[PDB]
Amino acid sequence: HHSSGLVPRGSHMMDYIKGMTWGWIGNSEDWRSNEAERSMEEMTNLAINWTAIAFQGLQETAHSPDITFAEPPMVTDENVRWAIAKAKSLGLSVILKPIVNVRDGTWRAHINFFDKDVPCEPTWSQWFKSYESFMLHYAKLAEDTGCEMLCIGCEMVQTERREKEWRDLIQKVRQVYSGIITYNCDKYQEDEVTWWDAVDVMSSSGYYPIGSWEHHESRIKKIVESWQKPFFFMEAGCPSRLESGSVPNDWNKNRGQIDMDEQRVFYEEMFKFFHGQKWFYGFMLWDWPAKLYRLEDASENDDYCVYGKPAAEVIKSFFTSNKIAKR
Amino acid sequence: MDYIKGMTWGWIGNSEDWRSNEAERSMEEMTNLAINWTAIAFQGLQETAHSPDITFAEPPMVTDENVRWAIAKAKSLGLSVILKPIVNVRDGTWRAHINFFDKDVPCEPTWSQWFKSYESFMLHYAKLAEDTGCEMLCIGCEMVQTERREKEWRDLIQKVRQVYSGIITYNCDKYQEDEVTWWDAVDVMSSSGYYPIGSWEHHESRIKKIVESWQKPFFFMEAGCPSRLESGSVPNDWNKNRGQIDMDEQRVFYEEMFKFFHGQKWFYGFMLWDWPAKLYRLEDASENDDYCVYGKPAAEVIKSFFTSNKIAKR
Repeated sequence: HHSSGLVPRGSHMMDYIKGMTWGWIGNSEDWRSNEAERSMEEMTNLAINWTAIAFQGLQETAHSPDITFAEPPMVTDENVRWAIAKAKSLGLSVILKPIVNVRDGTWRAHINFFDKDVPCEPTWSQWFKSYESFMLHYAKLAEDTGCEMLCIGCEMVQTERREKEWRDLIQKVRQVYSGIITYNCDKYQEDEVTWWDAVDVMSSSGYYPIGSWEHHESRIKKIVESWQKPFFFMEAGCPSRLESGSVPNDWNKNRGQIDMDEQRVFYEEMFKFFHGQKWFYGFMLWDWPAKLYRLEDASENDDYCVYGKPAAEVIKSFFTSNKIAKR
Repeated sequence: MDYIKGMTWGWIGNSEDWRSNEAERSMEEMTNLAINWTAIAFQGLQETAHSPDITFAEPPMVTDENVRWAIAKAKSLGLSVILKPIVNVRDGTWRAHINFFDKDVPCEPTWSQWFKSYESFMLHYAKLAEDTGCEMLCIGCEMVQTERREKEWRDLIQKVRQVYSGIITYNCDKYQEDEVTWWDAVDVMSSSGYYPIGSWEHHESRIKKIVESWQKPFFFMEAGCPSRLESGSVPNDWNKNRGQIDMDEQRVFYEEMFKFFHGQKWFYGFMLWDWPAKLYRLEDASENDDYCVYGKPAAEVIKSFFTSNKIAKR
């Protein structure tokens, strides 16, 4: 079967993740471009050994049950096979990360249905069936392509209390995908998921503000030791924007207000407190686009991407450092 | 507790409509339903279902003078009043989805922020209800994804009791009568009785058992059906089959509802939904797709019920 502690059972193979997310938001036209190959090749100069191939599925509202995927403008299955194979050809292990977004712009963490099944109303059973179709489609692609890990959800905060349905989904994923399973909880939520034992590896979105990282190392260490599972950050990063380090999760904050040093300071602090601890298994950073801006435009770019910015050198020196390279 | 023979007036609560000459004519016409109560209903607004800030009494919403007018006009017509302030969401999301994380997270909106804003909204109107002598205050409507916040609901009710001495209800949604754990904190239980054609005998049995488990008075704070094709299958769905007129669908809904819910000693009647501040012309009624019964067959079902042997006695 599957239940295990600090190491996933051998049949599913823990590696220290030195990663960068690639491809968000998952647009077929961007992934099919020439430019996509150049972008992924450049990403390898971060001295990463993993990438999360990340792309969206879509539902209309936070309270609608039906998820669409693999229809324009979203990635085709061939686009996904290409990205996985390209990453493996560059020496990377792959986390496949299908993420549901909401067409009306609502953050997916608010996706939610009534606790009670009411006749005229959308139900959890309807949404889980649609979510299962989406995730099992990509679990089968992950198996076919040899992805080392599958992330079965991201920041789905207002679904996490649905423990029986998450465990049922996981059992269905295990029947079609034989690699490592993680679930990416949101910032601050590491001790709030009741079903961590059903996945192989715990992970979170480590969007902790400047000045908090020492506190969160102590907090997360205790949580991870209580669960006896490997843990890593499935997202971590900061836009190169004025004050972004106070709310590094806020992708809409202070657009166009450039601050290279804010991003650099965020990364220096994060690596100062989360490095080689034996209970900790590293970083899947956020993020790197399929269409990468020119190097000459980097100093005026406001994105999470570190290409051409001082934070990139903090990342490379951390990932190539012996203390990390020995893990 | 009175037996409520009621119609809701004033929704959605637009100052310009309520200050019109037409508003007085509308409310006077409503009295010909042989009602003895009205719910004066109007909106407050928040931006999204996960926004903490509620705005009220700012254009285009009702002024406090407009609310004092509607309550006094209703009382001058011999009606007891339920004051019903209802939060809506500017993006169109149904208020039943208003919700926040169970965990307080630093960068995120919190239940404490939303309940502080909701308290300011509801206490403003609770004080207006006290000042104007409203017989009842409805402290929320169909707030399904806030009902589990039991301590915060009880805390809000304790504040409301300090400023309002009349009857308090909370209006739960359809099918939710057994799901609210804090019914004891209000005086009267109530729900949105949007039960489909063919289900009323079942729901009478279901609701009787719930009400007898609590040993409190119960009535419907909303009940009604648009005069539209197949609206009786989903009488809550205010957006269903717009412009597809069916006067008989609405009549059949009302006949069934009154067949099963009438004079039971545990049951305290109906606040029907709804009647606008600006009422269409009688000659336009047969082509009107609203919940309003004015000029339609269902109005005669309602009048004959509210004046009937079994009901006039309660």
